[PDB]
Amino acid sequence: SNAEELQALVDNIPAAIYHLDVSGQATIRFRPPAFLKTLVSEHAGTTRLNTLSMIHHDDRHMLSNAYSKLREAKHSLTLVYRIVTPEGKLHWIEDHMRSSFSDDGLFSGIDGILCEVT
Amino acid sequence: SNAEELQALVDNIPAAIYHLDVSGQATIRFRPPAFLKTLVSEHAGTTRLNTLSMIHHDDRHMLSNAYSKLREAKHSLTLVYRIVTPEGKLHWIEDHMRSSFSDDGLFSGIDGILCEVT
Repeated sequence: SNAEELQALVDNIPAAIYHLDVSGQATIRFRPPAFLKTLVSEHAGTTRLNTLSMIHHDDRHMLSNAYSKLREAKHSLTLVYRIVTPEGKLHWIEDHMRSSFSDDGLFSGIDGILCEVT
Repeated sequence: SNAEELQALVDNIPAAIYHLDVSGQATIRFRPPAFLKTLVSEHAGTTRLNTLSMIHHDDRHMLSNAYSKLREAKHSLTLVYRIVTPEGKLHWIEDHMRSSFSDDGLFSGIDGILCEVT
């Protein structure tokens, strides 16, 4: 898939941006893709993805339909939808999703890889 | 440079791994390169790079010499050195470093990009 390809590619690059401060402390710098720079939040020392509140209104029923499908069965799907940001920028998203389940057949969340289409 | 090339490449990939939990909360997953998996620490919700304590003993004077150079002048340098991990694994590192300074001509730390050589 257009997006799986991409990440299989990030996973092979053995590179890491770091910053070393004056006191000798090296901290790894993690940057989301540029377009995502403004679309994420800090919470509990973890990066949040605010992208779901941004789905274009005409793309919402589709997306939600896909969620129901994944919630009830172990699927992989690829979705394309638009998002509109706070600052009115429009982006086409390719979003690959994989459903997951607990040992007990319980739904345990979704693992995704998303990219901008251009 | 061997490593600058690499990251210029990560910076262009508009892909992001995320996890969406059962309560609707999407968190971006940040993974260091595999070899680095075991070589980083969690601290203050930020990832630490424990790689400097691992420099091979025969590579230490060199590296430290480079630090003195960067500390006194805005330089970019590329260093290659070995590290030995807790579990005795040996890795060749290419490490590109850029010196930085405060408005007042004060040394303000080092910005680097490092990769495994193979």
